[PDB]
Amino acid sequence: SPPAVPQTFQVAHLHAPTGSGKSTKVPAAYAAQGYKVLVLNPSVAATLGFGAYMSKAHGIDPNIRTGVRTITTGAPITYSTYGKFLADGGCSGGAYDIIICDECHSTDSTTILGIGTVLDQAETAGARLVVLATATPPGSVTVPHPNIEEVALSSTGEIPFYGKAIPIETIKGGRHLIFCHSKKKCDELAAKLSGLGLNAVAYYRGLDVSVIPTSGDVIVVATDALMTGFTGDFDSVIDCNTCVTQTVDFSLDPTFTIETTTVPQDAVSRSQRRGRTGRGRMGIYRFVTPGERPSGMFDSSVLCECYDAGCAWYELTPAETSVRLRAYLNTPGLPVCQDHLEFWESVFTGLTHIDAHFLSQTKQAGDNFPYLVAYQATVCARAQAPPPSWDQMWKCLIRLKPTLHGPTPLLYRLGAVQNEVTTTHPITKYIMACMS
DNA sequence: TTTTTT
Repeated sequence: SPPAVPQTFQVAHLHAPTGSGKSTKVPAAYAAQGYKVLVLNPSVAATLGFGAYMSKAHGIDPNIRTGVRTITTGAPITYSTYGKFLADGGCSGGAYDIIICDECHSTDSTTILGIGTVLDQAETAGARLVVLATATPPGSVTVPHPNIEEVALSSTGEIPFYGKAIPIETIKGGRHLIFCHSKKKCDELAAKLSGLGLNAVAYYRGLDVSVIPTSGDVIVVATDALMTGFTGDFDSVIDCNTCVTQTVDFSLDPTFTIETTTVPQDAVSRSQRRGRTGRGRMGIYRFVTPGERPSGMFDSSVLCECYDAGCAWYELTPAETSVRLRAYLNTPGLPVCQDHLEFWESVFTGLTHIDAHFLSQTKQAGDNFPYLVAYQATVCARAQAPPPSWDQMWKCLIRLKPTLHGPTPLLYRLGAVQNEVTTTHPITKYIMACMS
C-alpha cells in the first residue's frame, strides 16, 4: 500500500485523509521489510506521541529525537521534529533508506527549512526514497464532515462578534469552543460571557491546559494554541475565520517592512478549527465567513525567517540556506511562494559581526526574527543611537538607554517606529541597494 | 494583534 522503494533515489508524494496512519502505519510497513526510516514531524507533542503509540501498536520502541528529550533505542524507525533534525546537522551519511516528511503542507519556517534540507541531502546521505506526506495537498479546500453541521451567523444575537452576533442560547449549555484572532479579545469576550452567567474561560499559549474543566458546561475562548494533553470534542465550534500572521512589504522606507496582521483563514486553518468538534458524535460549526483561501501559499516573510533561523539557530550561512530553500522551491507538489531567495540571501549576507550577547537575548526571548532584531540592536548600540522604540522587542538595549541619543539608524521596519529615523548608515544603504 | 520549532 505504501509507495514502493525504488532502486535509485526518488521523491514521492503521499496524499491521504485523516492524517494519522501515514506517520504510524506507513513507517511500520517499510520497517517490516528491513528498511531504516526517519519520520519528521513539526510538532514536538506529536513526535513524542508516536513514539509511545508505536510501542504498544507494533511492539517496537522507536527512536525519539526532539529538542527537549532524546531517546535512542537502535530501532529501524526514528521519529523526530524538523527543528531537532536541523539542529543535528540534517541528513547523516548512511542512516536512513526512507525519509518521511509528515505534515509537509506546513508553511512554517522550521518545516520548510527542514523539508528543503532533506530534498538536498537525502540522496547524498544514502536514502533511496523521500515521502512528502500530507492530508491537505496544495490547493485544498474545506470539505463537509459527517459528524459536523456548519451554520453561519446572522445579525441576530446578544453577543457581538466579528461583524455578527452569537445567540446566548446557542452556547447557553454544554461545552463550546470559541476561536479569536488575538489573545486580548479572548479575555474581552470571556468577560462579556463570564460576567453574564456563562462559565467561560480563555486559553492561549502561556496558560496551563488544566485551566479548562474536564467536564461540565463551559465556553472556552482560545487562540489556535494547541491544548496539548487535552481531548477536544466540543458540542459546537464558533470560528472568527481569521488568522494573525506576518507579511513582508517592500515599502522602500527606507527598505522593507515586516508587519504582523490578520487575514482570512485558509483551508487548513478552517479545517483544523472546525475539526475540534464532531468526534464520535454530532457536532456544529458556526462561522463568520463562508469563503476560504486555498491552502498552499505562504508569504515571502517566511523565507526571511528561514535565513534568520539559519543564522541565529542552525549556523547556516545565507548561501547555505539558499541551497536548501532552493531545493524546496524546485520540488512540485509543495506550498508555493514568490522566489525571493536571491534578495533575502543578499540582505543577510550584509548583516555581519552581529553582537553575540544581543543575539543570545533575542533568541532567549523567543522573539520572531531574533537575528534581524539583534542586528538592528547591534547597529544602534554601535552608533550610541536609540532603537526604533522601547517596545518589548528591544529590551536587550534597556541597560544602554542612558548613553543612547539621536536618530535611529533604521535598517528595516519590524513593527512601529516611534523614534526619529536616519538613513545614512552604510548597512541601510547596502540593503537599499539590494532592493534593486 | 498567534503559535511553533530550533
